[PDB]
Amino acid sequence: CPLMVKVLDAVRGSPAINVAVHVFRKAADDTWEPFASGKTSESGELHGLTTEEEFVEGIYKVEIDTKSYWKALGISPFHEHAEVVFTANDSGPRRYTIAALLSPYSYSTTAVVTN
Amino acid sequence: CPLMVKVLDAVRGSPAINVAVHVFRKAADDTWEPFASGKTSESGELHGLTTEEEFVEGIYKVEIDTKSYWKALGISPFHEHAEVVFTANDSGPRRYTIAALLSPYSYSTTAVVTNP
Amino acid sequence: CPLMVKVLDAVRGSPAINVAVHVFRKAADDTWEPFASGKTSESGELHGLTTEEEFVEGIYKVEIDTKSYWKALGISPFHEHAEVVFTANDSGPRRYTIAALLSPYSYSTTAVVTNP
Amino acid sequence: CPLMVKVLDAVRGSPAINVAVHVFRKAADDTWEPFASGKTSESGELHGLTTEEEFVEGIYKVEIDTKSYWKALGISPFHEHAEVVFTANDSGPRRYTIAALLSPYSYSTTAVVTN
Ligand SMILES: O=C(O)COc1nc(Cl)c(Cl)cc1Cl
Ligand SMILES: O=C(O)COc1nc(Cl)c(Cl)cc1Cl
Ligand code: NA
Ligand code: NA
Repeated sequence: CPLMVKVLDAVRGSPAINVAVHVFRKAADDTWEPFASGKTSESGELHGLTTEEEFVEGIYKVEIDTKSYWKALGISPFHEHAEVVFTANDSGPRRYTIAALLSPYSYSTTAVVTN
Repeated sequence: CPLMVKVLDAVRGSPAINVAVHVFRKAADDTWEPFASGKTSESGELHGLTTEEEFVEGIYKVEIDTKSYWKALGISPFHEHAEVVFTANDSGPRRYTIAALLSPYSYSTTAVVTNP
Repeated sequence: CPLMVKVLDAVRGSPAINVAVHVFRKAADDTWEPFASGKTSESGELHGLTTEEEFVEGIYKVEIDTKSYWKALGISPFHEHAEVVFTANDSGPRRYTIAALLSPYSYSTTAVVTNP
Repeated sequence: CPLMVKVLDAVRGSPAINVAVHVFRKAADDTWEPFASGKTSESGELHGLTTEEEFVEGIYKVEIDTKSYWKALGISPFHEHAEVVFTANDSGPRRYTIAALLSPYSYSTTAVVTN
């Protein structure tokens, strides 16, 4: 799979488990088209979102439903969600990992692109 | 000044200067309506986006145009921009600072919320 | 004020107030010599640690006592403290802001370095 | 292994490869005793540092030689190294992952403690 998402919890020092993730692809009319989605596993990871065939070049948005995650833990959060927007490029290494570290009023995201 | 944006550059250890910022507010029809925009100063700070009267309850999106920043410095970054989406003022007026720390393949964002 | 420390709380979305900070400087015998200390104010900022005359070339360690901060708030955190170690002023005097963003099991730190 | 270290590079969007990592344990006389060390793999990870038998409760310091990493890439860095100092506690989950995300003038570190 060319696209993986990993989510960590900075308050509990744990993977962020059962977090909803939605992936969108920018369509020609400039709107966001549903592309793939799922929920992070017990390791905070979401595998199997797409295939090499389907993951063509383009602009993609990964939406991490952080607000629901914190609410389920009884913790009051700031953001509605975390959004990661990037261009997939065939020249570059082949595999994309979108990692996010979550706190109630902050998040960090990085991209690990490898061959 | 109930909304301020601050942007730092993690590669240079400096304020991120001349970063374009667009603010949107979700409308009744659930689309993103333009609300305010500006560019960060020499200190990396963007003041004067809105007023207490204008900055009503709602869901706001702060778009930080990180790609245009890195590309103006001769660098090809990963993200198109950084998007910070939050409900504001739903327990009354607050002051929000949206801070962001930028690297070519990563960014952090945090919010400081104070009661005037 | 060539050295300033700023600390934010990522759980509350607020400045991290009353955070103890200890600064050390590596001595000729390669031990850490106490250099300055203080506590962050209501803004999360610690000013007045040192002077331009006193803040000479060297390797400095800024210890931020994150554990005592979280424990004073009734929380059991992971780290003992956050340590920021850097060479300073080796191309002449600079102004350093050491910023840190704190969560119970995580912290970020960045440096803003400017030329007076 | 109860202790793993992972290092990522925020400038290149890649694992931080061949980074030296030194682990120390605080001794009774308040000095730092060498405990384990190694270099991150091609995945940015350092496995096999210690064993359950040796990793007793105590205060540990993980030192990541970030300055040498950046110099080898021709990039001018700020920090001498990144230090992560924490108490190992037997009540807690058993496995500790110390993760660090590196930029030239900034770094983030988080702890993932799982069972
Ligand atoms: O630095 C500021 O004044 C506010 O923004 C920030 N604050 C901290 Cl503590 C970090 Cl690590 C990064 C940023 Cl961008
Ligand atoms: O830890 C991973 O496996 C990848 O994701 C991450 N990696 C690092 Cl280094 C930090 Cl500090 C945070 C995250 Cl979310
Ligand atoms: Na309300
Ligand atoms: Na010199």
